[PDB]
Amino acid sequence: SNAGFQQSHYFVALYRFKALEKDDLDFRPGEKITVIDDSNEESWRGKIGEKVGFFPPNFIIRVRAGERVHRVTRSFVGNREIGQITLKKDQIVVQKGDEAGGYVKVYTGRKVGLFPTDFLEEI
Ligand code: NA
Repeated sequence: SNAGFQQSHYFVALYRFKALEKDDLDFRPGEKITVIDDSNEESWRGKIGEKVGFFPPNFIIRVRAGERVHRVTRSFVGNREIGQITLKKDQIVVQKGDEAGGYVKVYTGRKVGLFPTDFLEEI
C-alpha cells in the first residue's frame, strides 16, 4: 500500500505448512509471502493477500526483486565438484545466475549450484 514502505524483496514458501491454530498462515510450496513481523526467532508473521498468520521461518526463502523462482520438475543428481547441485522434484529454488549450457545457478535456502533448466518450471 501507500501507507507501507516500498519493498525490494519478498519470500516464497519452501514447504507445505499446515495451520496448527486459527491464526497460523496456511500455505503451499511456491506461494509468495510478505513478512510483517520477524522479531521472534522461531515464529514469524506473514501475509498472503488478505490472509495473515504465523508460521515457522525455516519454511520460507528470501527472493529479491527481479529474481526468478522455480519448482523442480525432475529429480536429478548433479556433478558437485563442477558446481552442480542435486535436487528433487517439487523442490522450490531461487535463480541466482544466467542460464548457460542448459544449466542455471539456483539457491535452495542452504546450498547453491547449477541445475538443468529442462528440469525446472517457473513459478
Ligand atoms: Na529489499
